[PDB]
Amino acid sequence: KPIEIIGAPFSKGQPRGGVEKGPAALRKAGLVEKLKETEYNVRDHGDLAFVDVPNDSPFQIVKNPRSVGKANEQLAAVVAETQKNGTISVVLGGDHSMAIGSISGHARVHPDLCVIWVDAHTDINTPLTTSSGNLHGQPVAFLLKELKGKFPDVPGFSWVTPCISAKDIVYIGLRDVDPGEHYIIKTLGIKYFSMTEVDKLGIGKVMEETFSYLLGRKKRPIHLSFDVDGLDPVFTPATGTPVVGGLSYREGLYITEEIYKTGLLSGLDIMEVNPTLGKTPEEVTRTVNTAVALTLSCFGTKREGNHKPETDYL
Amino acid sequence: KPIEIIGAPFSKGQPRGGVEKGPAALRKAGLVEKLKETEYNVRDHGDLAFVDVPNDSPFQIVKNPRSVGKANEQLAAVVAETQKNGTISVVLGGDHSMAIGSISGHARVHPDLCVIWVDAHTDINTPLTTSSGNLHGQPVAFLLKELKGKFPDVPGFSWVTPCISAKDIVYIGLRDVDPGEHYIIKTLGIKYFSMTEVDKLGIGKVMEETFSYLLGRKKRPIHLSFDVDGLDPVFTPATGTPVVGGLSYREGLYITEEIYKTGLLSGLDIMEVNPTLGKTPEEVTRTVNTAVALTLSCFGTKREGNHKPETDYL
Amino acid sequence: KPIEIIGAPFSKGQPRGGVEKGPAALRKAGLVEKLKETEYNVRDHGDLAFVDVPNDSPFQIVKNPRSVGKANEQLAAVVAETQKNGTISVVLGGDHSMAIGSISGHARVHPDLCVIWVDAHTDINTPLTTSSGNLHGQPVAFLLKELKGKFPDVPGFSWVTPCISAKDIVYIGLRDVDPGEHYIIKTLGIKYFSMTEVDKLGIGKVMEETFSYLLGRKKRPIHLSFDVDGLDPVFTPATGTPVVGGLSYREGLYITEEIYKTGLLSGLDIMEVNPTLGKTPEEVTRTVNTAVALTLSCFGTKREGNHKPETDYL
Ligand SMILES: N/C(=N\O)NC[C@H](N)C(=O)O
Ligand SMILES: N/C(=N\O)NC[C@H](N)C(=O)O
Ligand SMILES: N/C(=N\O)NC[C@H](N)C(=O)O
Ligand SMILES: [Mn+2]
Ligand SMILES: [Mn+2]
Ligand SMILES: [Mn+2]
Ligand SMILES: [Mn+2]
Ligand SMILES: [Mn+2]
Ligand SMILES: [Mn+2]
Repeated sequence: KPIEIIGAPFSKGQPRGGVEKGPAALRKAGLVEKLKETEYNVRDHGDLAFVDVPNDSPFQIVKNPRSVGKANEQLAAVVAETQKNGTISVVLGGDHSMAIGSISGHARVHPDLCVIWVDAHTDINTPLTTSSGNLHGQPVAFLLKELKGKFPDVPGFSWVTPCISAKDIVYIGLRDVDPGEHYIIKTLGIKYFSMTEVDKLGIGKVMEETFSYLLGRKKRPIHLSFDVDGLDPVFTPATGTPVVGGLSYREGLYITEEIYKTGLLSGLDIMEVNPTLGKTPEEVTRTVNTAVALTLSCFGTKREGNHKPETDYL
Repeated sequence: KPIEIIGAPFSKGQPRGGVEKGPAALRKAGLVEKLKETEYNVRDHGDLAFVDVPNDSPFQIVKNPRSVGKANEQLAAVVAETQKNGTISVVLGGDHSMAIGSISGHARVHPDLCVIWVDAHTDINTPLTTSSGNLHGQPVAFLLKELKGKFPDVPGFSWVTPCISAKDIVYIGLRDVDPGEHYIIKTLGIKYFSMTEVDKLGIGKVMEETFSYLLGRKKRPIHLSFDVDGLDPVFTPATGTPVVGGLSYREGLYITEEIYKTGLLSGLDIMEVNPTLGKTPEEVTRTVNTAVALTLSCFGTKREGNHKPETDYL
Repeated sequence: KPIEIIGAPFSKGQPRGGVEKGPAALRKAGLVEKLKETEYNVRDHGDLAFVDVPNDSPFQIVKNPRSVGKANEQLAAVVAETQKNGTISVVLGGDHSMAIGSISGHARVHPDLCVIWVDAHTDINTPLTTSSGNLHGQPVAFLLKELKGKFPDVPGFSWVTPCISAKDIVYIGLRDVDPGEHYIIKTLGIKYFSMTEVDKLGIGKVMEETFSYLLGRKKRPIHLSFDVDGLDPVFTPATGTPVVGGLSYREGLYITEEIYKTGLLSGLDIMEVNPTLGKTPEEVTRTVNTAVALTLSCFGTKREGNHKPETDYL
């Protein structure tokens, strides 16, 4: 199977500058070379060039709506094209707002896809329920069908078409959810596994459930949108919004090892890695390495080890 | 429901100076303001003034028996008064010796209450079985009925009346128990979940069992005495007696999240936070924030989020 | 039961200098005195003096084959002697290559012994499958019967006799296994619990299984070869080959507490503690203290506590 890496150096989804550098650090860490060592054909598409929308006035509270809307429109086009060609897309991004376009494009070719969102946050705030007009916290709100029309139209997002419903998304790693978002997830009946459920059940059972919930009836393409802040700050410190009590390194790789085994991974996003937020060079290296580790795990690398087929090492 | 915060700046329960500053730090961290943001009515009773007993000679090996006996007798009076008024008491303390009065006062109004003791220690040493006359390590010994008369009367504690039996107390987090204490818990048949049981079962099953054990037959008021050293030193470093291999921040909140859900929390003690034992300002901030976190969790804050009733955020 | 501590200050099993100092640090930490406080008879045999083989040319890729072959031949003799006298041997080592002699000696007196290998690595590379001639990574390859003759004879190891088969060894903590090793463990059908299995099952079930697997049919002597790098670098940082995502302190002690309970522990190795690899004095203290902790756990110390028999502490 073919893999296509698409760089999304975008940062207008949030305050902190630096996330746009995420793609370069991931590559510098050898992400592409390491991927080629797996059983997949790896093509690197390179980073997308985002045209800055001049005079991008804030829509009420939402900031840089046009720059964010246009950047995502371009990514969706690119992701649609590669999905079309039967490849698995891998979006290396800046902030999580780029999930709008990643999933949108993906849904265009695979409308029956389901989403597994690993994040300490629900990123389901609407333009009206946001304490900060930061779009990297409102991705899911633009994608959900049940949220269509529950908020004014935002400049730059008219091209967006609600592609997934509340029954096609599973959250894993919740621990910092705003009141509005919590009202929305409870009201819409969305399935989630906050840290309390991870502690209660154990990551093993959590994965078991998330899958029977999403794949039981029909087997369908899986889109994994991974917010690096889903892990505890001790593992992925160089991120804009760290939250203590996160998932551990082990649990993160478990998640990715299990998603790899289903053979259904069709889309992937590795977001919020901000190379400039590392208090020490080591904190950035730690974060980058872990993100690379998770990506490789999604594509075969097993902690129990790997060996090439048809090769007699004896 | 009403909540009453009662500060117990006492430190004669142990050798290390500083725990008496515990209450001030917890408040400085915004404990009271944050509590008010919950669905409970919050009233701060302020800190109690403890009259120092002059010429407090040590009873054999027990140190400051009179200062400790009188400080507790006073707290018990205060806690009994607030419980009487139908409020949930919250004791912010110095050392754990103050549990004698917290639980005693509580038991006066709710004689059928059960106790969940989160501690790396059993604190069940008797005046005769202590290697150190430190009273912060003998609280349970004064409260247990089965231990009544198994040790000489100590100056300043004649007012104490054994209010709970070995079947009404559950320990969680044990890992540093003295021989005498271990002889006592095994002999008395006390129920406990040391770290080995937490590892074996997982915190989820642990909570499940501690409730069927204490609540299976009758539903009764729950008293949670929380020794901060129950969590691992990596989480609550600023404490007088840290023990490696402790409960994690996640497990701590789980315990508190589950105790909140029962709707039975009737009394609470957040002890051993010693603001002066932090090797770095960060180590004290860490400890204080975690203690505050656990308290807020005991009263509703869920990691999955919370939203106000009757409010349509859309 | 008697315990015999045998120091193996050897370091030619790998490139990093310092592991030979492991035994001295372990003793300095009070390992011997603390052991004496247990219910076992403790005898310190002292450290062995290893005669350096001059002009020890590398066998193809394998380095210091003769120095390593002779050092182990001597240890095996010593371990055989003590096992003979009905004592439990405890090898405080440098690098893990010394497991060749520890287990070999042990097997001579107890041929039906089984092995539980806690390591982040499989240390089952053969002289032909190593990327470095480092012998600390090839111990199991010299001990396995199914690997006999699958590699050339190495200078200094002719005395070695394959004493255990693929069905008598269980690995716990795997996460860094080379392709050749992974081919070998899969091909030979060896039983293992890599970190993914630990995350999936939980350490509790893992131990349960390792025992029914190795002890289900017959009860036999247990040999525990503990590579300190089996625990996460956060716990045992002072080691030559640290690997993130390891077993936790808690899980380490669980393993040792469970092995103690079987009453079958017959041989033990506490390897790879390198006092010179600690970035800070604290990192070395941490590592040394944990290694001592695990050892004491193997011999009785329970986290729930301990009390001497026939003694009425009341
Ligand atoms: N970090 C983050 N999401 O990823 N924060 C979400 C928070 N609700 C906000 O609206 O800004
Ligand atoms: N820290 C602590 N309990 O909380 N230590 C208990 C120890 N048994 C002592 O008797 O002093
Ligand atoms: N550290 C370690 N084993 O313990 N490394 C094993 C690695 N296969 C090597 O062959 O050097
Ligand atoms: Mn996030
Ligand atoms: Mn996010
Ligand atoms: Mn304690
Ligand atoms: Mn205590
Ligand atoms: Mn190793
Ligand atoms: Mn090893």
